[PDB]
Amino acid sequence: KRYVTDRRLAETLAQIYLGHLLLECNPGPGILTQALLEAGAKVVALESDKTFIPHLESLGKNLDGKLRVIHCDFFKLDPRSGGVIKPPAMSSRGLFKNLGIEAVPWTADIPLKVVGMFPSRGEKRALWKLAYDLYSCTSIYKFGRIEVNMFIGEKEFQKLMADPGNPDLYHVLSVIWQLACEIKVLHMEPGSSGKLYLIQMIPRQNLFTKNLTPMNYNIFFHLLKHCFGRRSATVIDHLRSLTPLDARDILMQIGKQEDEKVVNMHPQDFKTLFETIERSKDCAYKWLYDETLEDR
Ligand SMILES: [Cl-]
Ligand SMILES: [Cl-]
Repeated sequence: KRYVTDRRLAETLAQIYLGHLLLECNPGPGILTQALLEAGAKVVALESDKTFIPHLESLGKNLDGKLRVIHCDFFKLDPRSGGVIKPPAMSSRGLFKNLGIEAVPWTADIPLKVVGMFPSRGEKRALWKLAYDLYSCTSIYKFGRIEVNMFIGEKEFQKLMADPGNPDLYHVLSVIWQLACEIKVLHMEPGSSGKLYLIQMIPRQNLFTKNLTPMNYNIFFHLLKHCFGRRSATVIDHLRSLTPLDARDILMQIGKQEDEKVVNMHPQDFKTLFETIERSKDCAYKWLYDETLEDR
């Protein structure tokens, strides 16, 4: 996987993350773990690979920093469907209970911070998994607006931050994550394998509204996947397969013309579109949701 192995980078990250409890994912050799402890951090190591645990546990006995090491793969917590039957893969409810982490309301301040690096070849998969957890307020997000800082490769970073201003890279996860979080680059590291961006993902206090909730976000995801399935088409073309309501009237309410294209819609335009349909009255039904669309 990806590991912080450069001492100078580790010292830089420690100042970023300190300047509250820290969950470090896949510390590996523990160069960042040691830098965090030297800097005075309180760290819980979630290490997926057992072979690194002896040295990590050696670090906590001898350094002036309370360290707890758990054999836990953060990216396998609370499988979206499955039986929780894997030693390294666990439930966040059981982990957070053992760690004494208490849930707080969505509106409250950040209870906890998670830091690490996305897997080099599972970035989209991980972003989808976290997005489902976030919008549903399950897994770690059952406990509040968890701050997540993750290194990501440049290609997926540029796609995540794209919008109508850069249409060629604009896709479903761009909308999902820009609505969910204010995303900021905390560091950029040039590695032999390509540029890595450390992005800070703090869930927005105002993500959820009267009409976008943890109970109906899946309909919103369906709208987005449907639209970006034919990204060059008009929004009205897609709406005719999404809602029985008058698609032209809907678009007018959000200030868009009939010929508006999917790729010209900003993330907030999609949110207002979804809320506008949800708002409508005297309707036996607002959506034609009858199919499961793949995560792309
Ligand atoms: Cl229509
Ligand atoms: Cl409905």
